[PDB]
Amino acid sequence: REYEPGQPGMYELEFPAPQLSSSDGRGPVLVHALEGFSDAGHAIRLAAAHLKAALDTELVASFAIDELLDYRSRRPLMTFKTDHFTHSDDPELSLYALRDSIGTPFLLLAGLEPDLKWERFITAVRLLAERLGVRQTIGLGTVPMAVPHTRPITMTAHSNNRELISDFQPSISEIQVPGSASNLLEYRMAQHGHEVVGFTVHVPHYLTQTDYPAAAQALLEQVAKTGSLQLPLAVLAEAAAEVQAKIDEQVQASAEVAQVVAALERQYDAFIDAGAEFERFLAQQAE
Amino acid sequence: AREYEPGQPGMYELEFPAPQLSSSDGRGPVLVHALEGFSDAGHAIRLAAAHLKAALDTELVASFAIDELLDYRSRRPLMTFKTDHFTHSDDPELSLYALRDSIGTPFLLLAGLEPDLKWERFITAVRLLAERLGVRQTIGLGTVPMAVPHTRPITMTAHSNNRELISDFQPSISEIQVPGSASNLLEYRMAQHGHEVVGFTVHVPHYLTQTDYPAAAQALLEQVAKTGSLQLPLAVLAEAAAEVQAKIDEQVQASAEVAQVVAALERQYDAFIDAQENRSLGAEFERFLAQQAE
Amino acid sequence: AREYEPGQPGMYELEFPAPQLSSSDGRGPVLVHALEGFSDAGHAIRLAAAHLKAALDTELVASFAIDELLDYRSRRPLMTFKTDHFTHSDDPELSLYALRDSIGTPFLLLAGLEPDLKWERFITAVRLLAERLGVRQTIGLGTVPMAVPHTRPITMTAHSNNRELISDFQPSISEIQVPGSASNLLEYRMAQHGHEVVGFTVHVPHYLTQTDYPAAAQALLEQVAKTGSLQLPLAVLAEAAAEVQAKIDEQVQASAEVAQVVAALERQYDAFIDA
Amino acid sequence: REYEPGQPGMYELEFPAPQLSSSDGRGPVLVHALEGFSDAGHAIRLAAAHLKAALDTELVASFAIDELLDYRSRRPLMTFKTDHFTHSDDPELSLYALRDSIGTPFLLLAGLEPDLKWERFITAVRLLAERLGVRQTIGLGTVPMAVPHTRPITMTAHSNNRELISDFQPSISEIQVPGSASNLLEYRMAQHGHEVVGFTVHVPHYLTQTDYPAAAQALLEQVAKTGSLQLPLAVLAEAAAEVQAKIDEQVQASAEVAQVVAALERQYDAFIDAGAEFERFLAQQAE
Amino acid sequence: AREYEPGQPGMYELEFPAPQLSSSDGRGPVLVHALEGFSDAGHAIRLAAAHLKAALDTELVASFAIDELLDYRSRRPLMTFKTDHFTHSDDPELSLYALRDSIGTPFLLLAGLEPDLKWERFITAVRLLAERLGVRQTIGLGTVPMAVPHTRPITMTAHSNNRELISDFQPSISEIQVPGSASNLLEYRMAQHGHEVVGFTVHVPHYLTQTDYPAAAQALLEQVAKTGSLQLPLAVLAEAAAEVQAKIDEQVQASAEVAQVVAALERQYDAFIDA
Amino acid sequence: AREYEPGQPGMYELEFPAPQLSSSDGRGPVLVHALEGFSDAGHAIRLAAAHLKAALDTELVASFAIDELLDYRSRRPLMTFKTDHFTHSDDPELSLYALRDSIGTPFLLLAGLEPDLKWERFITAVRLLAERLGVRQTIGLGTVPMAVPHTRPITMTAHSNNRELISDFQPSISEIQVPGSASNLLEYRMAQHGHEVVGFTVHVPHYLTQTDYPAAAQALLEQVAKTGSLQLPLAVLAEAAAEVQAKIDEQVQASAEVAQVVAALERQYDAFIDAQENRSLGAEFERFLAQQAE
Repeated sequence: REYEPGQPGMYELEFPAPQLSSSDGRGPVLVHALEGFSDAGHAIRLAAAHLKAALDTELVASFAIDELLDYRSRRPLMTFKTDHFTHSDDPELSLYALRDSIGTPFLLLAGLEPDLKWERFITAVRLLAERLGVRQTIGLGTVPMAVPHTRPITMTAHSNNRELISDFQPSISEIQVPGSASNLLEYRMAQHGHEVVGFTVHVPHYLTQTDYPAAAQALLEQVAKTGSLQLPLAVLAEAAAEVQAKIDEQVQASAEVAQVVAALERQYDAFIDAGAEFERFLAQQAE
Repeated sequence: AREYEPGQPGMYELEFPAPQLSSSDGRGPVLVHALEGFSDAGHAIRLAAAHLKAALDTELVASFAIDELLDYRSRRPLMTFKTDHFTHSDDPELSLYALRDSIGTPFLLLAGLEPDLKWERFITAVRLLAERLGVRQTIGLGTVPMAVPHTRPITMTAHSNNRELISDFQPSISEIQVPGSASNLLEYRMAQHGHEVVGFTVHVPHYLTQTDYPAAAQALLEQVAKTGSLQLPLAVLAEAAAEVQAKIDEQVQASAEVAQVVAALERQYDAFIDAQENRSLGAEFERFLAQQAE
Repeated sequence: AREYEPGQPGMYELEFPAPQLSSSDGRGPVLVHALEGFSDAGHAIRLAAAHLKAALDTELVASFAIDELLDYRSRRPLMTFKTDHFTHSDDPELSLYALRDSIGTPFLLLAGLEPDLKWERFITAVRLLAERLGVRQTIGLGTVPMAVPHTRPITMTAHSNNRELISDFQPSISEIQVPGSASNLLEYRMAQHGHEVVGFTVHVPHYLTQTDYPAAAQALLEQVAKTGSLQLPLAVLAEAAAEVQAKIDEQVQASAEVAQVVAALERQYDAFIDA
Repeated sequence: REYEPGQPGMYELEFPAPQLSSSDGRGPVLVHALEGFSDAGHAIRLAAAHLKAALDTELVASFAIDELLDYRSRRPLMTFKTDHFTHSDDPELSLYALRDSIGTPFLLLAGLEPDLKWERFITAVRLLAERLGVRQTIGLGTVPMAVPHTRPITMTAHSNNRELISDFQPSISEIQVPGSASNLLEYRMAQHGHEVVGFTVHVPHYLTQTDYPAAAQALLEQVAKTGSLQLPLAVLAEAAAEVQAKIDEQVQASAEVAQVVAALERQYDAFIDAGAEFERFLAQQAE
Repeated sequence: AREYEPGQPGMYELEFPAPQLSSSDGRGPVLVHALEGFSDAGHAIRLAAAHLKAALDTELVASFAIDELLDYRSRRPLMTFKTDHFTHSDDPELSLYALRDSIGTPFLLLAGLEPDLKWERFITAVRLLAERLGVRQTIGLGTVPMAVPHTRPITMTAHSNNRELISDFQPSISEIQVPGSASNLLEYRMAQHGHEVVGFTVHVPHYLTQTDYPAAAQALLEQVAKTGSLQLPLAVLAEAAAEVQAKIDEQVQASAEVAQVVAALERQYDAFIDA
Repeated sequence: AREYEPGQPGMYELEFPAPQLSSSDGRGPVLVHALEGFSDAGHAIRLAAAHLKAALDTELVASFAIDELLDYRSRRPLMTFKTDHFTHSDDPELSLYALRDSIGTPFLLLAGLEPDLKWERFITAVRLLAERLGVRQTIGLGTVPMAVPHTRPITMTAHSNNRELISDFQPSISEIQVPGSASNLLEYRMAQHGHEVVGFTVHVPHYLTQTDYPAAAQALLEQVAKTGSLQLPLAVLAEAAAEVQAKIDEQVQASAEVAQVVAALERQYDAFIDAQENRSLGAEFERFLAQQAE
């Protein structure tokens, strides 16, 4: 009986570990992208998927999703063809090693946000990140906002190093937000002296429950910038513009909708001429 | 020093040893699975499992660790309170039973709550028990609410990885994506490992979804009997079905509003019959099942 | 070579050693349980537990593996975000504490979040610790919303497997089925094993449900003191209840609409009491 | 990952359990035969082997010998042919179900006496015996004695039911003997109200370290008698007489040896004309 | 649903709760360890431990999983056989006890068989319990055979990481390699973690090695009392030592051969002491 | 919350991540195993493992749970006692190391005490690590005392499941039964799973069995070097061998009694050579190895 090494009931290591040292010889960036907390425009799913599809990807550790998942809250999708079941869409939670367009290795934590054992999960992710010499941890988030899809995508950034988010202008005072595994990971990681940064992309609220690839693009572009990675984005941008074109059509068809969007454009332009909405929208998504 | 009952830690205890499970002809047992928590229209799954256990000789083979697999705050156990103190708790079960039909043919019954947690580990344990125990066929029970009258023959959607086992039925489905269930995933996983599986999803009038409808349990069991080659004593359950059926007619005929809903359904149903009949010379399933799955 | 803290793995670590838990009497301790997540009108269960821990000498006896017991996606712990980063996480706790009352009588307090998972295994651990510690009586806390005004005496309902402990209450109830809570199930199971159990359910005006209402917590603890023969120092809790009470009376005289609503409840409460 | 049911680190159940009910419908007898305590004439090994060879045998549970064995005290024998290893003699510890000559089922616990965890082992054997309805537990033992191979084989019996050993005449007062897993099993089993009996066969001391099949025969004959089993002994008796013939030859060849044997014959005959030696011989073997 | 006793699985069950282990002083308890299976001349380690448990108030604090720690084939526990059946098994124990001395000062005693297995994991458990209980000093017991007569004062050798605790002894030793014992390793590891440790090794006439010789046990405990500032009641132990002593002197005057042997040892002992 | 280092509970901790173990040519690492406690004539196993770890760049890959695998009362750790207190404990190790030879070729070294307990579980863990890590060849080290002089070339008995790997040697053995060892059983188990294995058992003069004899360690390592295609820096060990060799001559030439024993051996040895040589134109192994195995 062969025991596949790792941490029992948490993760299995995939052998062998990849090489994660750069040309300059410094540590990898770690990007985390967990679904189940706030998935407006399904931006997090699409961002992770693209990286995996568009880049060289190797499994480093697969987490014990079966021990972490509430299957009755999030039932796996099954396929039925005529008179029998033909496919099961199995949930995943994994740590990947990727290489960017000039072969710079980085790590990707992606899959379902676990329902259970956040602290054991997060301690495990940190230990792995430390063993692999992670220099910077980057989290992805989305949040619905009263913004149009016809104006540039906006984004709130958070970090424990103010130099890392100097391109941003914080419009938030002390607030209380529901926790996510990603946010708690970011925080626990910070309590241990690791450099963390996260980006929460703003998605028009009427697009909350559809694929909005542009949102993913914005996140990934920001990841490229902050982590010194070169990410092949063209296919995502292509898909993003395709969806944009289709959304324009559904609006220029319904006089009702267009006013809603136009009204949002008007308001968008006012803010540019220069927290509580963030708190209300996150709490709704967290349920 | 302290006794340890054998099994799989954190998954099930065996009631060792298990009874003889082979037929007079050396053939292996049928395995029936009936789990509540996915879709329970007519409470048909609970009723069918309860009837088998009540009407036939029943032995425990394995107790699953329901305490390890249940979200208690989503499904709080019902407690009885009498004046000033608690008198009873409805305890959740998840068990594998050995039964014998009316002529002594052994078979297995997996019944209780659908788990919230650990479906893969759970399914593997069942698949491993079924193999150890010689299982030759695995039959799943299901319900789904549908726009059909209680006044027309009970219909049913069959599935199997062997078409001969369901030649009596006319596939009313093409490709669809439905929320998975422990029972369905068990059936799928079982098939992936070359086991023979079959499943019956009975149709319950949507106006009867949250009530006891023994007729639907009887239909399921009558089907298990044909497919499994079992003789199942259904008399008492049929009696209950009839009694309930008569209460529903009385109730529907006392409300000209519900009397119309029903009459309308009878119309659609006869028309779908006639149409499917003449053809002899899907989205409802999805919308309704996904609705319950929440 | 690596230090392992004693307990029941996946369920609790003992804070070893426990304090002494027998009185001069030699009699066994009372056990109080106060779990949140079932019904928390007025936040009265959190408030009552927090007060006991703040006003008395408190030592941890056991930490329950809350990380093994919690559905984090259902109860996302609150995080504090200030400007451009996270400054705090509201971390969940589930603990068994040992306390001494105002004259040094020792007792136990089980407090924290109601677990989502493993109720039986949890309840067996509590029972086993209670037995080893010689628990003589087990007292449950609860709150429920009622159509009742804050300007009338605080109602509470009692249950027990021993009718002599609740002789002061007039049970206006008879057979019902209710969804269980970890606390309710703890109480029932204890009873099945012959332990003496009692519980108290305080009634909170429905319009104060999602508010700190210390008066309800004070009411609960007053009852614990009486039933458990404990001397509990409630001065500071009572000061807070009065503060809160005063501000509510104020809201009432400030809005003619609000005043009428409350007046209407006073009429019902007064009507019901004659029955 | 399939978990083979049983008690982790102790035994695996072999499926399915056999039928152990008789014609009269009463429980099986359980015979235990453990090697490593006192194996004069290798009588215990040979007794177990014969039953397994001569009878229908099915595995019920295999114990976790790898968790119970001191491999450096009792190294498994390996076979080397010319320039490589060709075989490993793997240790075993098993519960078997057998049928006697008229198909009466009984149980056999046989293999190495474990070095470790006697109490966990014994609790496990008892639980299994109770689940299977064992009515009587029968232990096998050997002990070297100053007796000849030319006189009938003698045997001490012990039991918690005096009726079961009425054919015997106890020549022992209160003594202290080193423990064996078999003896402790017998005792623990008795403390729990189970009917136990054991037979310790007396083996000429100069035959301690050779196969003396007759000793096995005596034990098995006694087992047949006490458990109401019919055991096909002819092959064992054949082998026993063969060995007897060879031992006669080694003695009628050495004037030295023969006097030793003759002297023992003389003493054997005196005792027939009608504890501390038992204590001295057992303690030596137990090391 | 099934009751689980708290501890470290596969290593120990706590007898929960422990007694109080701090003196009126508030000072921490002394820890004594007395393990058998390394060197047991005179059975002095068993005897000393047995006496402490018999003469003082004794409560079990932890039971070590002796069944997980013992090689039964090396140390076959004795069974009693009377006529035609087994009447008794001498069951192995490995325990941490809490004791009170003659004026109520609490202390700890680790006693039983030296384990065969898992010394590090064992030693870490002992250390962790000692720390939690606030152990202030750890005292080891040992015996060795020597060519020395029973008619001369009982010699004993001492070791410690603090030379002030053994200032009364004249170390006639210098670098040697010796096979470790669980007790020796416990002591060394404790020391590595900054705990204050001391050990005592009593010397037993080689001709009394496989005999109960209570005088040696009494000598050890007298030293524990002194080093640990404990008041131990030894009257009954001393009575037994005298009984045994008297019977040995008797054997000596009864056999001219034996008397000469002992006389010869008296000459050597007396010769050595001048050095 | 508290950190958990990955591995197999109760068997080994990984030092994660492991170094690169592939050669400049994509080829996998050689695995060398050197375990003490079976037969340790000349202390040759300990010495050879110690030299590799001291002379080459060494990284820990896995620490085995020696505390779970050792009988402490059979092998008590040596402790140093200085006047009145303990100053040192010789702690037992059982570890899997990654090393690099003099040109940077990575290889693995398994070294430390032969366990008393759990050989199967232990062996499986090693076999599973070797597979995960790409091992292409497993080389075992051994000693056995033999009637041979320290004054003649060191001989050696080779074994392998590939004859080409040991074509340099002349099998001096037919069928035999020897007490098993963890190293031997590892080699056997490994072969059972289609792995390439080889093993060298060096011959130590029986009068040198309980002393350091670095020559025998050097011979072993020189062999690992040929078979494994490794460049091993042996200079310092050779120096030690020579120094020890010169002390033995001095000592043997100062005792005309031992001078004869040796001279007698030289005679037998030259005769066995000449005889085996002319043939070109077993029980000792058993009796001696079994003797040590106790």
